[PDB]
Formats: sequence, C-alpha cells, structure tokens
Amino acid sequence: MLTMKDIIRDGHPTLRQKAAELELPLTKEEKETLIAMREFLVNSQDEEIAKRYGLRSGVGLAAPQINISKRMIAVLIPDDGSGKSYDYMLVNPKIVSHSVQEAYLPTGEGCLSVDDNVAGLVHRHNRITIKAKDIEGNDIQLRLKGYPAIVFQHEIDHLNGVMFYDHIDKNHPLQPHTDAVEV
Ligand SMILES: [Zn+2]
Repeated sequence: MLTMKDIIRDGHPTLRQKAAELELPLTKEEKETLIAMREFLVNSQDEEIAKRYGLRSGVGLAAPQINISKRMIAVLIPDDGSGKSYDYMLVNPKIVSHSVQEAYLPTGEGCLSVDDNVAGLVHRHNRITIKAKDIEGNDIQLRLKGYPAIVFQHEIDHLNGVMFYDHIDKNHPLQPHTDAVEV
C-alpha cells in the first residue's frame, strides 16, 4: 500500500516537471499504481485507517506526487449529505472547456506534498469540462463546477508542474476576485 513516505515533497524536481502522456492500453504496472493511488485516498479518508497509518485526508492524488512523471490522477470526493460523490482514476485528463467566472475555497487549499500551510486564495474556473481516459482506456467526459471543478483543476495542475500557491496573488493574497463564487 502507498504510505506517506511515498509522497514526494515541494522541492523535488519531479513536482515541477511536465508529466508524460500515457500510451494506451496502460501497462499492468501503471494500472496498479493508479489503483493504489485511489486506495491511498480511500484509506486517508477513513478515520481509523488514516490514524493507524498517519495519513493526511485528501480527495485527490496525482502521479508526480509519488514520483511518477505520468499524466494520471485519482480523485475521490466523498458525499457528506449531498448525494453527489466523485470516484475517478483518470489518464491524460485535459480541460477542453471552462468558464471565465471563478470559484475559490475560502480557506485556501492544501497539498500533501507541501508540509507548511500557505495562506492565500486560489481562484480557479468555476465550471470546467474534462476529457480523459479511464484505467481501461475508455473515454470519459466530465462537466464539473464548484468544489469538484477545483479539485480536478488542482490535480491536473500537478501534471503540468503547477502548484496551488503559484496561483496566489503575492500583493493581495487574500482579496477575493469580484464575481468569484465562494465554495
Ligand atoms: Zn497537491
């Protein structure tokens, strides 16, 4: 199983590289890591499991974060009363379309590869349409908005060598953009 020691930290050259496109079908090994990535997410969200292994709860993981420079991500956004949840292991994900309108998490964002809390607002597109392939090479189209759009943008950013704090305005780090929806 993947643990915290497998997670590389900010400073590692791999987190700043542009991850490589995957050929399809995936190799047996690429399928296993993606499954292991999703499983790490499932474990981290379980209070008991997370406590036994000391995992930080998270809803997204990108391959570069476990030192694998390939374009694959795992997104596991739980429900918590709404009836809307997301569980995806995607390959070669790309935002094909998106709004001009922004959205942001009021408390900013965190990242398993960044050990210290960085303050500031991360304005992302409020709505996005994504294209990707799943673990079997099947096509996936997803239309997302709000929090789920933000999670996916954070993960895709990792494939391009972008960190959440790259989006923080250094002069006015905490000023919300006009017409940006708070999530
Ligand atoms: Zn992150």
